[PDB]
Amino acid sequence: SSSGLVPRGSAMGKPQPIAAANWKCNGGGQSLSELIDLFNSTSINHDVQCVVAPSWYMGAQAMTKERLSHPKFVIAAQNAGNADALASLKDFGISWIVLGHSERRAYYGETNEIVADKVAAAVASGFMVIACIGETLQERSSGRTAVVVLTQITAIAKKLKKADWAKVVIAYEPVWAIGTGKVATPQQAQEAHALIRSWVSSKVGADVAGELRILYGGSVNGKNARTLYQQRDVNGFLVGGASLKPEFVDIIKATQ
Amino acid sequence: SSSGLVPRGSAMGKPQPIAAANWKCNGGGQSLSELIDLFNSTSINHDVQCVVAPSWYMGAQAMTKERLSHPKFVIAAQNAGNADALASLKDFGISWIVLGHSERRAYYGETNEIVADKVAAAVASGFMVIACIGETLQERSSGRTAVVVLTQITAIAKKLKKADWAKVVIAYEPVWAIGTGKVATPQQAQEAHALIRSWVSSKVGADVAGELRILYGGSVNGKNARTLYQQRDVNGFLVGGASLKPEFVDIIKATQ
Ligand SMILES: Cc1ncc(C[n+]2csc(CCOP(=O)(O)O)c2C)c(N)n1
Ligand SMILES: Cc1ncc(C[n+]2csc(CCOP(=O)(O)O)c2C)c(N)n1
Repeated sequence: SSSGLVPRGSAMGKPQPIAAANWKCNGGGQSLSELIDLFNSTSINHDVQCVVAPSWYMGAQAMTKERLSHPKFVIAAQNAGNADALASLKDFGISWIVLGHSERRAYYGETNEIVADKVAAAVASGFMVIACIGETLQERSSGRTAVVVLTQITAIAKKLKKADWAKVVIAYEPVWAIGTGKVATPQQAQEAHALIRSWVSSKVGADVAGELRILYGGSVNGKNARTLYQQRDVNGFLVGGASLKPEFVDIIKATQ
Repeated sequence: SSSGLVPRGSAMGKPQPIAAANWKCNGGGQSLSELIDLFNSTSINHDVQCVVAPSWYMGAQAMTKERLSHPKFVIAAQNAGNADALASLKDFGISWIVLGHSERRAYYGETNEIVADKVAAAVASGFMVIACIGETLQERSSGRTAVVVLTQITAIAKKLKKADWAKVVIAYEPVWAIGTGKVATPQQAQEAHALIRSWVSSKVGADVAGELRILYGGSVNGKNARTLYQQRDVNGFLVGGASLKPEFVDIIKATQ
């Protein structure tokens, strides 16, 4: 009861996009300062939630908490943590967390149970959690992706009640795309994201599933972001390498 | 009752050196493979325990567990973890862990209590733990080092019984030396290490204190390692950047 005079122009839809930067690996306290100068000097007119994930390493989070002021940016913790670690995070007004592969993989092989526990402990303390799931290249080559991907989100979901999903973001980031220059095709991304959503729709709720954001991560850059975002089931990006460059702004723009 | 015919030639002494490589930041599954080819092809004749800490990231730990065979090398986990994470580590025959700054600092400011808990949980599952302590540049400039350093190890110690120290290694790595090219002078290192040992001697036992290894970490490379190791209270090195280069071999040799 709220369309125009004429059909369409689209079947979506689409929750609000996120564009997340993970600065886990950078030792340039200076250029980072400059980056967030760029970010601040940057007019983002559409509805997108931008996230920056600094390390303690070098300037990093201290610099960011101080010098980043843009209204569409929040700061997230990387991993985290103990119950003390969460209590500490609250104290410093950090309310987002990125969880995923380190956690699943740090301890020599698929500890999804740890991912699930961490996501839930976090949601339980009121955090927004970006949860990452993805196959390895081996699992991809052997056509195990669908099984692996579902296994991972089933784990995360087991520890959550329907209402927790309000605070959950999913990042689909295949391990073979991380730092490798091998990004998923828009068709791959769409496929996996669609799979994930169909799972959430069925097992949690269609209500929840349409509101859920599933970000794509893995070798996203200025070039490939738009075509990727075009996909029906992509709601933004988890970005590592290119997040440390002025092109992150372009990754953000692609999210419109 | 076991000297030669003639005094000296030294007042030490000195427990067995460690030379630890932390590969937290490297995306070159190929060159790493080559590195450990170099490490394997490398004859280390003296008593030194070499440690390599791979990430899950890229090839990394999978590659290392497979391809590293040298008898004087063990593999350590980076951080870790949950009780599941430790249980997982045991399963894969990983028996060493590096804990420190991420842990103390990940959650926006000095969570030493987390470091202590983690070190003890680890020692309790039978792990060798390399525990890192260090001031920030601010704390250094303002002459707060002694207070900060002691605060940190006092925390670690609180959760340990005298016999746990058998499994504890201390890494003194000032945060201002990490990835910054600003390494401690041999005199700084000696000072801090000496402080730490005097603390352990007094509060834990002189017995324990002389057997304890305190490694120096922070911008160690082929050039500076020897002069550093020469110091009475330095028992080796925690090495990040230069550990990813053929010069790590030289850092190892310096430990003789
Ligand atoms: C707790 C935790 N720590 C780290 C990670 C890994 N990680 C998070 S951001 C990013 C995306 C960009 O890579 P690229 O350089 O290709 O843009 C990667 C692959 C995780 N999933 N969970
Ligand atoms: C759990 C945990 N994760 C990470 C760290 C940091 N970190 C460990 S190895 C290394 C030494 C070489 O730096 P450089 O590049 O100067 O040789 C640094 C500074 C810690 N203390 N605890």
